[PDB]
Amino acid sequence: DRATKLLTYLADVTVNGHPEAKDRPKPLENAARPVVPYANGNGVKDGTKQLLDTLGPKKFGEWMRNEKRVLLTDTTMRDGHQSLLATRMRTYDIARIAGTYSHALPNLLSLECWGGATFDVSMRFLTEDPWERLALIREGAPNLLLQMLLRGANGVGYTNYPDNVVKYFVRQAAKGGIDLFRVFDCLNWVENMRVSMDAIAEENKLCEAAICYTGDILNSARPKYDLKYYTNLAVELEKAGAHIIAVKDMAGLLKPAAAKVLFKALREATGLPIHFHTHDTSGIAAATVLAAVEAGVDAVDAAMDALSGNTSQPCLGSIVEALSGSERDPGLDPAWIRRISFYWEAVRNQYAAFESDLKGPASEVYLHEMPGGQFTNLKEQARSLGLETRWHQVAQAYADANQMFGDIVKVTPSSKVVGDMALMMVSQDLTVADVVSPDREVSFPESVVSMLKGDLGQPPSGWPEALQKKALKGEKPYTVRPGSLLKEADLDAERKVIEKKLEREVSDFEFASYLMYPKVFTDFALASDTYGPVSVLPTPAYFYGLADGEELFADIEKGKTLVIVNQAVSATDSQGMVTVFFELNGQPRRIKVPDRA
Amino acid sequence: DRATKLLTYLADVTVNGHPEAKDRPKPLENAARPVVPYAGVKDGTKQLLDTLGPKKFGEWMRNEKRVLLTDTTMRDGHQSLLATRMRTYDIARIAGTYSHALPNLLSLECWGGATFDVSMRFLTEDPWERLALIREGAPNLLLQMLLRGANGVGYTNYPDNVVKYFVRQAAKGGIDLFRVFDCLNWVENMRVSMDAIAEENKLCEAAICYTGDILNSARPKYDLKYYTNLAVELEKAGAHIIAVKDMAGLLKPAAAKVLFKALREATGLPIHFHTHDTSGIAAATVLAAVEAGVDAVDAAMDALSGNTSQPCLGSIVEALSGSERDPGLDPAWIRRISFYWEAVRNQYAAFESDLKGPASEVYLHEMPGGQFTNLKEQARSLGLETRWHQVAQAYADANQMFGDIVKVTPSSKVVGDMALMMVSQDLTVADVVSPDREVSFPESVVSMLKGDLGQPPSGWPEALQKKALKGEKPYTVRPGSLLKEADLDAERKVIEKKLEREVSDFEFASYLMYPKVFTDFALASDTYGPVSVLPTPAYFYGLADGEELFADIEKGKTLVIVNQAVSATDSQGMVTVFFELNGQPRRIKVPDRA
Amino acid sequence: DRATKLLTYLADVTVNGHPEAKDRPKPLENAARPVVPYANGVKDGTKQLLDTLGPKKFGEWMRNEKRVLLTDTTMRDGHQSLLATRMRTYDIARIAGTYSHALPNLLSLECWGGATFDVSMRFLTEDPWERLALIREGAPNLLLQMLLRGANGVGYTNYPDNVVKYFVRQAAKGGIDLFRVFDCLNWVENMRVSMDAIAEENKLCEAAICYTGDILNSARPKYDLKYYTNLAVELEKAGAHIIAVKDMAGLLKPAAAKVLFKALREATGLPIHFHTHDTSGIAAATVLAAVEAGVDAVDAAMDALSGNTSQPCLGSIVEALSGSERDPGLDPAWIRRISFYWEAVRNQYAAFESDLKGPASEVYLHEMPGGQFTNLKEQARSLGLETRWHQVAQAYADANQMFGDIVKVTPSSKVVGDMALMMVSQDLTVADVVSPDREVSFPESVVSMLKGDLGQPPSGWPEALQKKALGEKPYTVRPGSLLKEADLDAERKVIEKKLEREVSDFEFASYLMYPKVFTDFALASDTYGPVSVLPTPAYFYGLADGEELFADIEKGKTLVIVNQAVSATDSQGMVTVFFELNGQPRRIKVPDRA
Ligand SMILES: [Cl-]
Ligand SMILES: [Cl-]
Ligand SMILES: [Mg+2]
Ligand SMILES: [Mg+2]
Ligand SMILES: [Mg+2]
Ligand SMILES: [Zn+2]
Ligand SMILES: [Zn+2]
Ligand SMILES: [Zn+2]
Repeated sequence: DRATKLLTYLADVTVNGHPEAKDRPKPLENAARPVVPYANGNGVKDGTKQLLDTLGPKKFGEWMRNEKRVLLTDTTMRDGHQSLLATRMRTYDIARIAGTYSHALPNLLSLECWGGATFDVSMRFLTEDPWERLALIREGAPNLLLQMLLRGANGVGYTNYPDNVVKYFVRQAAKGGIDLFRVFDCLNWVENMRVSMDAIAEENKLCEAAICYTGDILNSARPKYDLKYYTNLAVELEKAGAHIIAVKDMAGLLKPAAAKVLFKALREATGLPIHFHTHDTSGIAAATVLAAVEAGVDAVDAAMDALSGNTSQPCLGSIVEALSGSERDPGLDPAWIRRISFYWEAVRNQYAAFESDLKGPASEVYLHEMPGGQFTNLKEQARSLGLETRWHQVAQAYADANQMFGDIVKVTPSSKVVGDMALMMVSQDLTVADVVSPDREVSFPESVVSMLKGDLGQPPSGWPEALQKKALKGEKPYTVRPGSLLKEADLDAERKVIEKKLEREVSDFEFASYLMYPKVFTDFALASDTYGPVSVLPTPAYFYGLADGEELFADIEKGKTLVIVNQAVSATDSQGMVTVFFELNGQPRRIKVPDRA
Repeated sequence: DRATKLLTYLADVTVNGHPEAKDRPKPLENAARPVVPYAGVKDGTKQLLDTLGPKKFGEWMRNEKRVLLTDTTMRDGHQSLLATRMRTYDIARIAGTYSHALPNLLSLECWGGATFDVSMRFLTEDPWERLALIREGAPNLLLQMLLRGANGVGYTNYPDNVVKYFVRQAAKGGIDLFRVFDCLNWVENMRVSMDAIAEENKLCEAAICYTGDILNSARPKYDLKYYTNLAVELEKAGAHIIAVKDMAGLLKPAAAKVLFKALREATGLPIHFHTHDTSGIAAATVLAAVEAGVDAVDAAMDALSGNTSQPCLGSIVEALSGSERDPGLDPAWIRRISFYWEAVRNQYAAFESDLKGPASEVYLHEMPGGQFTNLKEQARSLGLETRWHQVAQAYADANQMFGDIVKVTPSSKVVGDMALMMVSQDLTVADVVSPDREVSFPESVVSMLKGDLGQPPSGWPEALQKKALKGEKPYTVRPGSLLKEADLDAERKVIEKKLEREVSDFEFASYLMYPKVFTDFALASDTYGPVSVLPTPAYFYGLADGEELFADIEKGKTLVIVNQAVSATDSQGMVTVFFELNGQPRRIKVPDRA
Repeated sequence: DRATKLLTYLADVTVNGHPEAKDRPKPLENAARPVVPYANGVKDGTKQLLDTLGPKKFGEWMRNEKRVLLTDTTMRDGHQSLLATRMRTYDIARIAGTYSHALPNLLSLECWGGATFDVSMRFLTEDPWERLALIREGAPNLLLQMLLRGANGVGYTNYPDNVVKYFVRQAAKGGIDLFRVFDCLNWVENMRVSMDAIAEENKLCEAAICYTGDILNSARPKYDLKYYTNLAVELEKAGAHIIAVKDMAGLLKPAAAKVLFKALREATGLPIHFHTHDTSGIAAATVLAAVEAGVDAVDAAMDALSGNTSQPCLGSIVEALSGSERDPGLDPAWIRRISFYWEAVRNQYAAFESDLKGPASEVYLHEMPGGQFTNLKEQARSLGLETRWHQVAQAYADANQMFGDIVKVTPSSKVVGDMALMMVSQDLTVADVVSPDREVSFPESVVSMLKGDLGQPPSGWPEALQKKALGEKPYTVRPGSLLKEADLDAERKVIEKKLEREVSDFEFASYLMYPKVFTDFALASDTYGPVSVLPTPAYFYGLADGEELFADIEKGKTLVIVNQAVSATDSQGMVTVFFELNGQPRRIKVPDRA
């Protein structure tokens, strides 16, 4: 019966394709399966997880500060495929390598493996549960910290939520295995970060409060985001309970000369340790990372080679190689880094359907300031509206829209708003002058109206009045924390709603999912009752089913491995159904599914 | 009739396609054509060189505080990312834009390397015409080439007189700055080339090729002294500029700060840095080299940058913008030109590799940037795509077997040939050098160990040697000393009778270097004509039904050509294509080669 | 210019196929062009006798002639019955001259009238008069014979007297020598006019008696022997030169032939002429019984268009007679050569073949005319009925008795057809069609006949029927006496306006008969030219790529047309066809009708 459901999934995808893969490039036919590397046999060295359990978060930050070596965080399991493969990487490929990280790289600070877009995408597009994913990683890497990206008041969503929801979600994330919460607000508004940061601390976990980087601190024609802006924020966040401060350079804008100045000043403005995250869209972020290291930063993020570069993080193997033998040599075996990269390479070849057409570095990023994680999504959202051929007009409009909003931090979800505005400006051939024209009726996107009303918070100098008065068409804006206006979610009543929808009790984790993504979670749970635990399928089978005659090994459970053979597939019948003829462990099964064509 | 020959090309490729493109990826359909940006030109380095001469121009470079930039898009850039298939049409069309928009540039690397060969062999076009057109579009910038020293633009050592005659014509054809290197860094084998460039009163930039890791004490053959010594011996040889040629992108940042400081202390000549970005961090190295006072550096336009190419020009410039050493180049024009190169590049989709980004592995195999892609594909030909990571191990093993050597063109091609033989034939290094296993080497390897590409500082490993040349005596003198000085008077007669028409000195120089490729190119050019004036989508795929094509035969005549219809194949085997040339109809028969 | 119009047509059909052929079967790809037999080297014939003797005196000569006289129907009923009348002027006229030299003892060629008039214009884009003219030139020694539908002429409904008067007049100056005139219900008063118009044109009037039922069946006395001997008598006094028995459905059995023709000869002095169809598969017996009983003339089709719904086999009937007292004296080898020509001609018309396999005694149950049988089957395909065809044959017989047991022949047969088809489609019985409480909605064909428009049976239309089918009070008077005498100076103005031209009288006769069809035809002639001159493959499928074609625009002017290429469809929806016309290139545009 879990078998019957998996067979039903295999049949269906075998018969009808997968919607996400059906009209997109296919991997190569021969395709080496990814192979988990033989680990020698050495048992697992205590690492940062054991320390954190011993010291607690405050003393752990202090240990970070004091540590001479630079500490490394791998983003391959989260930001890496978010930025290069539309976040489509599956639990099957992610979980299987965790053990290897654990044995072979016991000195990593952490694995970035959760939050950001993975929460949503995992259910909506992958038909899998992000909590299963987290538990599997936890169990694979019990010596390393596991790290999520949490969007402050926007949780793992796109809009500000009631405080009690944000609090509950953080309670479940803790219980579920997150040790290190990198938490950020899209407008760098500390007031809108206080709820999350306190909730992370109440769970006695690491609150790594981020400052999003934008602009250029070494260009005095843009004083709004100068050195003081950043150092003052680090102080404000220390006062607010951070254990760690991050610099989240979401679009890869920090340049090397600026990192030398920025990190030296930061580490003079707070005693807290500093963690630097960047993207390699410019083709020079490895330089920026090395300068950060030379200037005393405590930790840096990087991605495995095979999922590094471009809009992803810069190359982990190559940064380690450059540091090797230096004073702050981080102590990681490069041969193992390259072996895990080789697994990642083979993994990634399976996701050909989700490759973008991005060819390499672009200094254009200094102009548009599109976060790495948005770049691709937005390019497609433009392809979508027939603007493929004017991508460079969209990047210019994005820069113009940014200035029109008064020069703001653009990261989820504020980047989406600037993205909508840019797309509209181009579709409709409107300049910013046109947009704010008294004489010119403009249908602003809902998200722009909503940002200008106050729903995403407050940029440090408020929203420009003229654009605002015109966007709002008379509705009054507000400048209070958006969560202070939201009715407190009635948790007991909400639980009952979804429990009736599903005719069963749900877990607290699942409720946290419902609270964040009610429709998406509902759809996923209903899909799960039909198809069973399809996350256990290897990736080609999940996206393409089984070829004629093909044999598949699946582990429904720890004992039980299902051997499944596709023996034949019928023509479509009068009732519009197709019958797939499987052998399950040498026994014949006929599974009927619809012809969805 | 210059038209008739062209139509014959457009009919032939329309019906049959182009062999280099028939079974590789097509571009998108709509395909934005590349647009030359809308714009007198400021004197730059060209005029300066003309004023000062090479020696004093090298000095002007040293004294110069700003870092000088060399753009490699027109040569290494597509060599490294597109098997060098970039066409004159797209290259010449942007030269003027460079000339007016980036007049501070030091130079354009736009010639030599694999372009001489590939231009004719795979693109049906004259590399000299390409040079002349670039000279005409960019009369204010230095044109730079890569010279393979005793190898010229080919894959083996030539007689001196053939080397001298070639350098004679390159300068006459418009080269100002010759980056010359020897593939095993043997100075005696450069002397001939560097003297010849001096004699034309052009800039000799003599390159020391980088390899290994100067900050790792367990590989000492390539220490710092080894670079500084070579610098000094090259100054003494009459260099105007010294280049560090990091052909595989091996120089790490910490290293660059030590190397460059020391080079500038060792010699007073300016220093020029070339590297590739296979590692993903070469921009860090380039910036460190600048902070250490390097006088000039190479980069490629964003759109043909990264991975096996040079690192990103726009971003490097941006990282420098406002600093003491700011190169003073307009980022908005950098971007405009990059957007052109991106549009251009989409037209070469057939030639992309499947390389997805940085690889720290380059520190293991030391494969040069502009080999990597090619050798990956030579392994898929020998059917070894499954075992690519074992090929790379062989290259590293082989390298060591050969005594640990500089792997650059053509020595790199030879470690390549040894590497792939060992994957296929399932062979170790201990089994490579073993007495009981008979093991036929590739010609290339036979050649190199007899001494045909010169001598590594140690000389070749004795046992590897006494097994490879099946008995024959190897030589340790300089290949050109033994090679007889070809009668240029005589070798000229043989090419002219083969063509039944007198050739130019430029053409003859293309004979000396590449007799059969040039010959094959020349007979193609009496059949098909000046194909190089055809836009690139037309060159590779012909004209679609209904389609309309503007072509400039000279600059005077513009031909307007419309493919109006195409018949089925007849009994005589021939297909007729119906054109409109400036409103008057034409029929062209072409064979069906299916 | 006429060349241009032809080019236009050839392009249009090459690009878009022909609506009559696109989704029907295609002849074999190799296809032997039909070949006109070379006649060894004209004896005057039956045409010269009629010019000499006059018609009354000519019927005498027929009568007294011992040998049986033969009429070949290959040109008319033959392809009307087997190929939906699609046979083209090009193929018909080409063989006339061969008949003329090879079979000079023939009585006549049935080559005009029937469905040819309609179909030549509507489906073949050609003039029936040009057709007649061409046959007249080719065979100035045989009588040309047409089928005239009395009051209906060449139409499907009764026309005004002066129109009929008119049409006959034109049909005579056009070359018809022998008119076989018949009324679809055998009503003589309604032949009156037609016959008085033929007589006044000093041509032959072969008044036809339609055969139905079975004279030797005591069970169905309505059509007994006196029914036919009295109709002869009456028709002689009406001025006939020849008495014809037209057995349109092939119902006359051989025993019935001995009796009918011995008796017909006793009743009138006029010579007799027998036409029958071979649906039963025994009609050749009926024709031979008829000969042995002294019938003066009989119809047969060339072997290759004989059998089934056509006439029986000319060659075999002649072979049957050869050497007997009534031997018709036709060379059998020439019959065969002409048949082989028609067999090649036939294969070009594959698209119009029925799937009729052969003999069917069912014809005695349903009495469908040879000519109808196939159309009515396609028509039952048209309405969804191939699965129940034998129920439709039962309906048709049942409807016949319902109308009171009548003569079924164009146009009365179309009427029974429509009725039968309805009766099935609605699962309606004879009882239900008739009963008081049952709202049947009758076809336009059914009301019109039972209102009087196609005339009167001997007994009248059944009372009950007419009352229900009608409200409109009926008419037992002769239709043409109620229809008004149309002013044909006025109507002539009408057509000459729409076509903005002086038309000839031939063409005016076509207008009067088929106003919309003639009009659509003339407009199309304007667009496309004399498409009738094209050979048949080309008319129906145009020209393959590279195919070379010869067409005789005038008689002294051959054109040479090559189709050399066909472009893809342009943004305007147009396709350009690239011709060579007499070595000079031509480009023709036509719509992509897809
Ligand atoms: Cl939702
Ligand atoms: Cl050659
Ligand atoms: Mg520290
Ligand atoms: Mg300098
Ligand atoms: Mg007689
Ligand atoms: Zn990120
Ligand atoms: Zn290079
Ligand atoms: Zn008939």
